[PDB]
This record gives sequence, structure tokens and C-alpha cells, in this order.
Amino acid sequence: ATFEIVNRCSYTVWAAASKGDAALDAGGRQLNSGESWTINVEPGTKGGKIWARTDCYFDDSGSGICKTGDCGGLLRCKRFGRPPTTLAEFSLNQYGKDYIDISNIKGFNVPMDFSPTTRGCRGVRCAADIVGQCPAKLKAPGGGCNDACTVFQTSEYCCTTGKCGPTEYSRFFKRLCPDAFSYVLDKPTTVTCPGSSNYRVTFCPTA
Repeated sequence: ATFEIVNRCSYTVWAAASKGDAALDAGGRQLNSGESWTINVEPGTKGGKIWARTDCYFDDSGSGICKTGDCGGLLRCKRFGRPPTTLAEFSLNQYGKDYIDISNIKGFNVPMDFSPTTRGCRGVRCAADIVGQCPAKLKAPGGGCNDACTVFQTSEYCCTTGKCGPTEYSRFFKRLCPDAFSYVLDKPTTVTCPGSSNYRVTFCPTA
């Protein structure tokens, strides 16, 4: 499957793509404002994620640091990123269908649109100014708006037992972005697409 990752932000982002235990394609790349990076994701990939990282520094060997979404200091991500990270999540060719969503469960750093480039389903978007409106206690000093589980580490926010409800914090993410997961047990906003669809992830789709 092809994913075109487009940076429409006015600032540079370092895109990342991983399935948690391995990189997807090269795993990461710098995208200056307006740049597009096309990756190939193997059919059948389950639990893949794409995210943006901000304010990165990398040396000649691809080792460094990012203020949001750092994946163990690598330019080329092999693992998931450090919150806060708005996430494009996908599972491909699962009994003939693809499943996509946007999640704020690990916080939000950059606005995103995640849409198919092929026929048969709608896209999802979370483009509200969550960082600007972020509740004081969730603001991340390095940038972004943390989820409550990251900040407070309680069974209720992290849904540790699988018995949690919405919270004042999850409702904030849900109010600004109804089409994104706001907590682990949120009413799913997953979209079913035809198996083997192709996609585009756009950072800052509106600004």
C-alpha cells in the first residue's frame, strides 16, 4: 500500500512510520513545509502508525532528539514515539478490509487529515487548535497537549482494567476533535476501507 505523507505546516516536521517493533519503509524523514514523502507499507500490516515529530536535531548518523514524538532518538523510527503525538493508525488487509483512524489517546502535537486516495471510504481529520486550547495541566513544556494517562498515570485515564469512562480531559479532546479517539474506550471512530486501499496523511490540512 502506498501512503503519501504531506507536510502542509509552515514549519518542518520529521514524519515517522512504525508498527511498534519495526520501521515501516525507511521509518522516518524530514519534511520541510510543502514536501511530500511516499512510503510503501506491506499488505497485512497490523497496528501501523504514522505521526509527526517537531523540533528535531539529528547528526550525520541519524541519531538525535525531538521535542514531540521522539522514537528513541532515531531519525528512522523502529518504535513508537514519545507523547504527545497525534496518531494516524491503520491495520491493512484484515479479512479483506483496511481499518483507519486518528487517535488523541497519546495526546496531540500536530493537526492531521488521514484519507484514502483510492475509492470506497471517507477520511478522518483532527485539525482543531488543540495545542492553543489545551487545559493548563495537560500542556507539554516541549510542545503539544498531553493525554491525561501520560500526565497522571491513573487506572482511570489509562484504562488499565478495561473499565474506564470518559473524563474531563478526554472530553476536551473529543469536543475539539469528535472524529478522533479521545480515550481507550471511546465509541470507535474507525473507518472501514476496501482492502489494499492507498492513503494520504496530511499534516496541517487547514493551516
